[PDB]
Amino acid sequence: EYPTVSEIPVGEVRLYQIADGVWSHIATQSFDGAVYPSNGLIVRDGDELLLIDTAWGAKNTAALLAEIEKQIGLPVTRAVSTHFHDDRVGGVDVLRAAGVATYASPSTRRLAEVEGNEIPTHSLEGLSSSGDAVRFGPVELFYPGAAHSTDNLVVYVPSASVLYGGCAIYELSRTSAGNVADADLAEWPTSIERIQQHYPEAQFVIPGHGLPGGLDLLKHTTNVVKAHTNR
Ligand SMILES: CCOC(=O)[C@]1(CS)N[C@H](C(=O)O)C(C)(C)S1
Ligand SMILES: [Zn+2]
Ligand SMILES: [Zn+2]
Ligand SMILES: [Zn+2]
Repeated sequence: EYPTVSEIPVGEVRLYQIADGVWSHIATQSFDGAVYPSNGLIVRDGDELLLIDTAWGAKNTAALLAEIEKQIGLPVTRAVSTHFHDDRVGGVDVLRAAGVATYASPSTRRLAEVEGNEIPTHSLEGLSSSGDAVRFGPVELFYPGAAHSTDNLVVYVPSASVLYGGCAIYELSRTSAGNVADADLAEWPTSIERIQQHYPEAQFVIPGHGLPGGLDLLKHTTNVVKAHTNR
């Protein structure tokens, strides 16, 4: 039922409805000789939509906007990028040209600039210290501490008990650490503990890549990170 990597051609974007007014968006990209899936989120905010993360590149993000218009038919008015990598900000310029207001923490905007990646326009305040949470429209944004990257945010949809972990959370089928070049391996398990403590009621946990599950994905990610640490 959830679209798997093997079922989405590069260039196309699938929407998967999780709850009333909550969808995930799924895209793919070929990278370094393999094909990877990538998740983001769409949350209804009255008669508008909040987007979480691009669809990993300009072409996919243009397709994402077309697919949202076709399937949902409400305007995407704001988008938040949850860290500075290309699977989260790549496509920000597309969103901006289409009139979407793009947002990220000041730490994400800085790291994207250093990396030469696309830079969301607006700066989200109130997320600079581990454990910080702010409401943004229909979601809560939470900075759990450094993990997959120094700047990674997670997103919670209280009306639906959906926790979007982004790339700080691994799918169960991923048993080796991924891209950890920008990670804080030492802090990542403690950051995951903060997520668990703040969102114990979550019913649907979405990783940045791959299949959703429950809160077990948090301990799974800790296990994989610790294994990599001891490599
Ligand atoms: C575009 C370069 O790549 C990325 O933007 C990510 C960011 S998390 N890196 C991952 C990796 O290198 O494994 C990935 C799953 C391919 S997506
Ligand atoms: Zn990343
Ligand atoms: Zn990623
Ligand atoms: Zn596991």
